[PDB]
Amino acid sequence: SGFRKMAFPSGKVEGCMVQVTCGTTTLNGLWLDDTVYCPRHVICTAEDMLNPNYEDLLIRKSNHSFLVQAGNVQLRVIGHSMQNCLLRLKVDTSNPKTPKYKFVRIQPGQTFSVLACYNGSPSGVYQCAMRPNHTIKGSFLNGSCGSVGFNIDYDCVSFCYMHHMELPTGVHAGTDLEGKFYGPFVDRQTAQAAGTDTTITLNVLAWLYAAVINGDRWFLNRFTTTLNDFNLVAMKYNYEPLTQDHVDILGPLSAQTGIAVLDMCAALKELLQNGMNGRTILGSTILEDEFTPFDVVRQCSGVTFQ
Amino acid sequence: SGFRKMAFPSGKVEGCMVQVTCGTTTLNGLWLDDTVYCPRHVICTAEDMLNPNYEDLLIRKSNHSFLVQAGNVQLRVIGHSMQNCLLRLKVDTSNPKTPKYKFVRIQPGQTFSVLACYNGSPSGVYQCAMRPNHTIKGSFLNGSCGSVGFNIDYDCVSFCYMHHMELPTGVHAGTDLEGKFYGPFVDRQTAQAAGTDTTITLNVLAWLYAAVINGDRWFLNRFTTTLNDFNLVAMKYNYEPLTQDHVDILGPLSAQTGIAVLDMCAALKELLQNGMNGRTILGSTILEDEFTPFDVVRQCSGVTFQ
Ligand SMILES: Cc1ccc(S)c(S)c1
Ligand SMILES: Cc1ccc(S)c(S)c1
Ligand SMILES: [Zn+2]
Ligand SMILES: [Zn+2]
Repeated sequence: SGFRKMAFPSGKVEGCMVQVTCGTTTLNGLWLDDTVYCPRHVICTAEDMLNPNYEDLLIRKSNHSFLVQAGNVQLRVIGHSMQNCLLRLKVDTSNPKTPKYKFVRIQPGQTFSVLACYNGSPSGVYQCAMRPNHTIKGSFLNGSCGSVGFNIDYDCVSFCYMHHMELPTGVHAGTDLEGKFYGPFVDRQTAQAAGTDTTITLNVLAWLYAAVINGDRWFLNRFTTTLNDFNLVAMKYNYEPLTQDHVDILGPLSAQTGIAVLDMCAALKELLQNGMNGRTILGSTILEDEFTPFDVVRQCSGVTFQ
Repeated sequence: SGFRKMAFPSGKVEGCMVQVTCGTTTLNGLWLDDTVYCPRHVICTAEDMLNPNYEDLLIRKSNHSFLVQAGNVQLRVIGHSMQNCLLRLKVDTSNPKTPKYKFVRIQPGQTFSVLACYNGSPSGVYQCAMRPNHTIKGSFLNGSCGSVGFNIDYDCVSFCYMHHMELPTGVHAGTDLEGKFYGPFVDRQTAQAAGTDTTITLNVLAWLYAAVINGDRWFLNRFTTTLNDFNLVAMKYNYEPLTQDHVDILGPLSAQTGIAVLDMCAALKELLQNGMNGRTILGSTILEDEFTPFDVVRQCSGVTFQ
């Protein structure tokens, strides 16, 4: 039946994207009710970025220093304030397309959909995982700042990421919708770099369960393992240590497949020590760590192929 | 800067999805202007599928044998006809969310975005390539029939696929929006199976160009090759033969990177004969064939890293 990295339908978010311009800088903003949220560096010039003092740069702006464009309409700013690394612009109009929503700060290992945008116009959508090192391997070009990440539950959009910068290795960093950065990054020019990363163990296990639900059992084995013995192998292969909380989370998947979590860990240990011998799992030649246990339950059938 | 399999924003299509029920069968339909399009097998029962005569099964239905639900509203059918493998239901209301659109029959190797839907409610979006063997490796569960594939240019939605069935190997088959199947498949129960497939050479080359644009040149070499000598290697590795039309298509990418097409073919030939030696390209350990030259130009920077 297939297994794909799928994103949430993006319509509810497309209706919230606008363009924000201050001086010569234009980037994207998120328009919810009567507020537009955007990266605070929209107020900076290239030189400002070397050592910007945002409090000082901002007090020098007025409400009209900001130009907000929604589609083909101009929104009038009637207030502004800084909240951590974001600017909150109050506008004269409430977005009629505002969806039911909330702001959530996602945890490392969790996934979300990104709606890449330029000049307030959505251009593409794809799924990303927040890495343990607090970066995401997105696809972004100049002008994408302010693009957002989100999940959708029922008809409530949980916004969890706003894009702010690209690091030397080509990976990306940003904030939650309260403007607090994920990771130790800052919105200014420094020698900052992505720290060391690690494979998301819980997700790789979830994905092996997805492969079984979809009818594949070739990588299973007759062994079991202790959490501690598993972690000795995990440390060697740069996998996050597995905890009992992670084992508990895998409970439902374990029950749907009849495969005990620690027995699946034994299967993983063997895959790490012996490789995959030219075989594939769910079409992949490598162990995938960008699907959470939740993503698997969402996409896979509730009935294992058996 | 990253490279992801990204789909087109799905909003314009979400506003067109509805549910169509005939008897005990419910699947998805596409509502454009005053017409709803859906798989004709919605009129069949399980037994009907063994050897259905659609002309005979359909003449036995009336306009009211069909229930069309848009969100929470019931649409009244005032006409119906069969067009190849689809049903075209005329309804009493014109969709106010109808986007500018057109129906296109995509060619093998080309890509499109799929909006997976159930009960007329969009659940996810992902990018697929139409394989040379006319199937797509989608992610679909029971109830997904009628889900559509599309591309978006400017603000015109080009619909190119409607989902109808899953084959024994777990891959998927469907039709264009005139109801003609892609491939030799039929909407009934038979021993039909996906034919042999092949790697999409032109796309793998496009992707190697994307990797160079993004700053990576490790797999290049000092050799060149003739189209014929390249094809002898392609035949051995089950790659589609490269033609001069394919070489011409790669012209712009070749110019942006300063790498002659046949020299890039020499690089591919070497990658196929020697493997990738534990290295990755654009984060991948394998040669990717699901990005067209058009997808690359769309997502990559217009300035090579150099
Ligand atoms: C050069 C440059 C211009 C605009 C933005 S928003 C950034 S992050 C960098
Ligand atoms: C069992 C079954 C029920 C409904 C549809 S639309 C199909 S394709 C198969
Ligand atoms: Zn920026
Ligand atoms: Zn069906």
